[PDB]
Amino acid sequence: HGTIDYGDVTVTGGISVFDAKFDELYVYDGDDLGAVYAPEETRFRLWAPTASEAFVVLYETEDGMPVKELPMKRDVQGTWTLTVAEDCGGLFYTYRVKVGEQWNEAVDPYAKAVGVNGTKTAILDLRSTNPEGWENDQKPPLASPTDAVIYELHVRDLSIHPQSGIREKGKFLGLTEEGTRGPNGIPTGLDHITGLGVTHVQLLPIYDYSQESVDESRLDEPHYNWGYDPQNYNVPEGSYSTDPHNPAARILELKRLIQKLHARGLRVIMDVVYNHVYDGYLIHFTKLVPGYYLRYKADRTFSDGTFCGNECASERPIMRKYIIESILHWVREYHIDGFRFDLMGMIDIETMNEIRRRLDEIDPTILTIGEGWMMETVLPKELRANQDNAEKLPGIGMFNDGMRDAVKGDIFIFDRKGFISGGDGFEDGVKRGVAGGINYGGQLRQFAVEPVQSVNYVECHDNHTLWDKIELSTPGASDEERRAMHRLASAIVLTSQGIPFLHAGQEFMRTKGGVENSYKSPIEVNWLDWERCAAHQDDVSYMRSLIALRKAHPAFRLKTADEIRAHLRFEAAPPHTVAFTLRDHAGGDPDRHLYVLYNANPGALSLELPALGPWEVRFGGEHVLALEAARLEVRGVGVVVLAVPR
Ligand SMILES: OC[C@H]1O[C@H](O[C@H]2[C@H](O)[C@@H](O)[C@@H](O[C@H]3[C@H](O)[C@@H](O)[C@@H](O[C@H]4[C@H](O)[C@@H](O)[C@@H](O[C@H]5[C@H](O)[C@@H](O)[C@@H](O)O[C@@H]5CO)O[C@@H]4CO)O[C@@H]3CO)O[C@@H]2CO)[C@H](O)[C@@H](O)[C@@H]1O
Ligand SMILES: OC[C@H]1O[C@H](O[C@H]2[C@H](O)[C@@H](O)[C@@H](O[C@H]3[C@H](O)[C@@H](O)[C@@H](O)O[C@@H]3CO)O[C@@H]2CO)[C@H](O)[C@@H](O)[C@@H]1O
Ligand SMILES: OC[C@H]1O[C@H](O[C@H]2[C@H](O)[C@@H](O)[C@@H](O[C@H]3[C@H](O)[C@@H](O)[C@@H](O)O[C@@H]3CO)O[C@@H]2CO)[C@H](O)[C@@H](O)[C@@H]1O
Ligand SMILES: [Ca+2]
Ligand SMILES: [Ca+2]
Ligand SMILES: [Cl-]
Ligand SMILES: [Cl-]
Ligand SMILES: [Cl-]
Ligand SMILES: [Cl-]
Ligand SMILES: [Cl-]
Ligand SMILES: [Cl-]
Ligand SMILES: [Cl-]
Ligand SMILES: [Cl-]
Repeated sequence: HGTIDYGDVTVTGGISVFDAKFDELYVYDGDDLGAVYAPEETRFRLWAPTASEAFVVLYETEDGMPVKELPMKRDVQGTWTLTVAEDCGGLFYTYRVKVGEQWNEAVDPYAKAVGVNGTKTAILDLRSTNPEGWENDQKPPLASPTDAVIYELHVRDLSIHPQSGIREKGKFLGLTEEGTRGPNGIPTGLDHITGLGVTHVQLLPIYDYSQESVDESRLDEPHYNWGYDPQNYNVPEGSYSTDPHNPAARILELKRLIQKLHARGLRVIMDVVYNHVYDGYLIHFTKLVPGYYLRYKADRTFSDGTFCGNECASERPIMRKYIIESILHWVREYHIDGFRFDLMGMIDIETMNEIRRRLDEIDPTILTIGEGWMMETVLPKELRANQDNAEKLPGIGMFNDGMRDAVKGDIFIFDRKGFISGGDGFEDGVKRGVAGGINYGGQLRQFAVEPVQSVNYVECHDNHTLWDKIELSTPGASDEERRAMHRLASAIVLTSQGIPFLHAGQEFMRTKGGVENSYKSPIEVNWLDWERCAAHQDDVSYMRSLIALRKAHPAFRLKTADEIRAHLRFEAAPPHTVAFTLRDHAGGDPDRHLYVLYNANPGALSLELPALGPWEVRFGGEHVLALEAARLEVRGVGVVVLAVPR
């Protein structure tokens, strides 16, 4: 790691990078940070207020020697500028700065293209990376965040299994391949995903993550990482391209993926990690403006509330500007439809609200959700964009961990049961999630003001899969009993108010063999196992039918808390069950009333129904012995949905 020199403070009039006054002096507001390319000329602008000198170093190859070093001119508000009056396309560059007594060299933080492993900025005309027809790219319609069904997927997981039937395994283009087949001829890849009826694919880190995680020059050797180690925020990851050495390839191929998903009726959500960088000492931010872009404690050490070594200082204006302009780059250049903010509680509220505001000016249907966990940091508590402050973050969804733990049990105490597995006293936790996490009434309240702020899930890339958690918490159960519990958990997600979220492979009871944190586990742990999918085609169809049920019934997708409080009623139900009605054509539902039973009791039950008319079975008939319209006879763990028709 070596030495960080925070600068000769005579350069900044005696004002240290750590002084609050620093943020009055050097707040550059221009829209031209980075390289602005033209065949006529390329203009460079670097923000580096503490540097006493700045150079652009030009390279001809991603690994070669400098062919030219050009001094930059000190400009306004801590920036440096340089105009090169030639066609610079095909060249590579870095910045070299003198900060204090030492010289540092770094990629452009505003890099839009890079060489292999992201060690040099690539000069490229981005118009030459657009797919044929990109100008006519249109998004599938979306009337409400509550109409989304999110499918969380890793680009490598999707296709790397040897029987995936996909040619470009591990690559962006692997998800553009249509008509791919797996074991016994089952659909795989894109056709499998569109066939489920999900609406959004949420992609694990597709920005450029560090060479320490996946070495893009050694892709012929085994490799795997989720990618939560950011290196270049504004350029795609090289290992998901067919040629990481061609700066244009990863850009064109990601746009091809997005174009194809849109044409097949899918939207794309990008997992973004603005809360930390791969290495606080080696990142370009620290080489160019040490002390500014990352958060420091009072003793001038890194704040490490991410447990990754560092936090980004989103609350400082130039970093706030950086994050916002990065998001807008992904929206405008790549047509991205949403963002999932990793450790959103490490980002400040003003930054999150300005992001939401800027996106609403472009397209309010663009999704913003995040991990709103309550986590310590030097960022003051009232500024953290987390669940405790959700009242201050309108329109931003947060993962509902209360609902998650109530349904499947404590994710950190592996053997602890929850609602689905026969634990005691989880019914109110499930009810709170059914109501969308809102202040429904009495003890049924969580953090959400509106149901658009609550993302419901029982599986994601983190922690055990739902199947693996059920296994660890039900040692006395058979796999057939656990499969019923698994199906019930998925049903709860898809019939609760709010935004439903599925982990890729949940539809076929994805297992990681009990691995809790698979971020760098081999592909054998992390792949979408298309053999298991072929053995679980009935479970896949069950998930497809659940998703179809939610789409057929807008009563499950109410947009406002007032509607939920006026139409959702919890009914009398015994322990280890939850029952509710959605009354009076809620949300424009075609049926007059719905009744939903979550039955975690494996035995036989006779239940009293509210006398609202001639109930009929709509879902889960396999659990129903009799319906008297009022009394319901059920047996076995699972969901039952009844309706009173119009
Ligand atoms: O269409 C009217 C239908 O609507 C509702 O059914 C829903 C189910 O309650 C729900 O479970 C889901 O059904 C899935 C099923 O869970 C999944 O396993 C798979 O089903 C397989 C069966 O495993 C298999 O035994 C066989 O099913 C037979 C069934 O035994 C027989 O009684 C009769 O109904 O014919 C069926 C086949 O046509 O094959 C199926 C298909 O592989 O896939 C199912 C569909 O995704 O979703 C249903 C709605 O789609 C009502 O609850 C039910 O009463 C009504 O009959
Ligand atoms: O690289 C240093 C860092 O690596 C490891 O941290 C990884 C976590 O173990 C891994 O689970 C993942 O954590 C992220 C979650 O997946 C994400 O959804 C959210 O909760 O934020 C987490 C951080 O962004 O990725 C990280 C980073 O690769 C290792 O465990 C750390 O101790 C180590 O400092
Ligand atoms: O040391 C880094 C850490 O990274 C990962 O931990 C993540 C959890 O796996 C993930 O569930 C989430 O934890 C939050 C809970 O879900 C929530 O209910 C509440 O308890 O807040 C938690 C965060 O404080 O996020 C963490 C942190 O990224 C990885 O899985 C760990 O193994 C690893 O230790
Ligand atoms: Ca990379
Ligand atoms: Ca909104
Ligand atoms: Cl759908
Ligand atoms: Cl690869
Ligand atoms: Cl907090
Ligand atoms: Cl328990
Ligand atoms: Cl809560
Ligand atoms: Cl058990
Ligand atoms: Cl019976
Ligand atoms: Cl009616």
